[PDB]
Amino acid sequence: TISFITWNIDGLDGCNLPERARGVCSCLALYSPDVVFLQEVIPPYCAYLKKRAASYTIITGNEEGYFTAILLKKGRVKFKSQEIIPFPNTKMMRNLLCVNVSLGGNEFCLMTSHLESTREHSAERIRQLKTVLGKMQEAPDSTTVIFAGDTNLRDQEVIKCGGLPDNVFDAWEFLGKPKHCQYTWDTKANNNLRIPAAYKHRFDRIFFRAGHLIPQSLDLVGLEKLDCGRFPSDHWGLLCTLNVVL
Ligand SMILES: Nc1ncnc2c1ncn2[C@H]1C[C@H](O)[C@@H](COP(=O)(O)O)O1
Ligand SMILES: [Mg+2]
Repeated sequence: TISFITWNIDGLDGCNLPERARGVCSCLALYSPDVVFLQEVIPPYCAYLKKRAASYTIITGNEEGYFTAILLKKGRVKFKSQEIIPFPNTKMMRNLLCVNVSLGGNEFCLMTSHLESTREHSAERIRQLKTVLGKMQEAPDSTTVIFAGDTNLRDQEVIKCGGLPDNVFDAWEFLGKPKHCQYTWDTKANNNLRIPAAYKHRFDRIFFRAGHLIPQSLDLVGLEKLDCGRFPSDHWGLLCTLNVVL
């Protein structure tokens, strides 16, 4: 059983950022995942993870502005190589971060990305998804491909893209679409962005390809308000546990 968390930690919001970074690390410590996929990370935040979550090796998708990051549990996940695929037409520094690792006796290709945000950038977001899905298919058959990140997908844009390739599955859909963790971005239960209206979306998703391995559980994390009266982020974390068939 391997476990991981994907989480957009809202590094772009400056308010209570130090205290919220404490909240994220507190959360990570409780679940102690093998891998962590992060989005909207910024340099000072990165420096903080380096000394507060020192049990993880940190691979960042950039070193300026904001970027993604993949954290690997020292002693359980071994780093092999990394690759950063650019999005030529991104206007928000977005890209595809790939890290090859060994976890147990199995080879994995770990992928994360923060696809273009907002509704008006649907077109570019779809082109970026095609790139990602395409990259998942190129990996050798020997390795297991796991993608987890902030996709910003909505209004069923997955169809325009052409649908998932026949060998790739959405973890949430695979488990039968559990309602308790359907929405990872909810302004009705989350007040960080100060929004009077109620919006619920499944922006954060997990794609994988095999029936070598299958998902076992999916849960939301970071549900506890902090002292400052705000959540660690406007996004909920997403904790997934995949099992391996032997
Ligand atoms: N600049 C701006 N104006 C309009 N609405 C915005 C803006 N930035 C983010 N958002 C909204 C749109 C997304 O659905 C949500 C999460 O973005 P995410 O990138 O997934 O954190 O936040
Ligand atoms: Mg954001």
